[PDB]
Amino acid sequence: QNFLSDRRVIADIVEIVSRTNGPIIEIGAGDGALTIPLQRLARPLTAVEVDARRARRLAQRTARSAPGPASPTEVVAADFLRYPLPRSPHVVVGNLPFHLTTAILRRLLHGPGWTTAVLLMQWEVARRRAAVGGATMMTAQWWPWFEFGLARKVSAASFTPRPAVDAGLLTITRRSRPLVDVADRARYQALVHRVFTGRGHGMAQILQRLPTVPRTWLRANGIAPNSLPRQLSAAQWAALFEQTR
Repeated sequence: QNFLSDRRVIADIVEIVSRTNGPIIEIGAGDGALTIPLQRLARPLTAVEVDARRARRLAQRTARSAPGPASPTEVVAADFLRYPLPRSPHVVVGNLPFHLTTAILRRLLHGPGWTTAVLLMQWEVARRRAAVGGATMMTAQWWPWFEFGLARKVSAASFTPRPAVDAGLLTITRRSRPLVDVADRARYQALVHRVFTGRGHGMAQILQRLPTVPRTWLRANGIAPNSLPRQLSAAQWAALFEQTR
């Protein structure tokens, strides 16, 4: 949709991806703005492009710049939302269509194997996922399993055609030691939803009006009674879940 035309952003993404290890899967491969540079990292690479005609053209481009038939990126003409991710370690890299960002993020967050994701998306979504100015409900809902980092802002002028809003480069890393067991994910995410939408002014007031916490719990866990849900850390949410489960 909005193809990346700024080579400096390509350099920045390749720099981040170069510090990771293992196979790479790229979403929204387009004409190969990131695929060709990632292929030069000499690691196994799969490039996913939903437009079959464009994917056929990309397969010719990757093959031409590859060492040769004996040594080789796999180009897949598929919708990433239907693409089965391997259960083995890999890194995901993508330039996401802005209207599909939340759906692709949910697909990845529920998916297996990937240890790092490097994703280009809307600046406002990337800021919220990385908890800039505080966490949002969706960020806190996934924090026991993943960490999020805002690598850089990317102007709408870095794409052709230009999108209506600016973009952000977001990194996501799968925690090797989850803070909450994956089997308790639904119950954990429901608790987070309940606190972010509960009535009351400050954590002390919100936790009193919920159907689940000792009077001494907040301050014992380093939480100011007037604090907002967006100010809690991942460890504090995991401790609240352990307390109310």
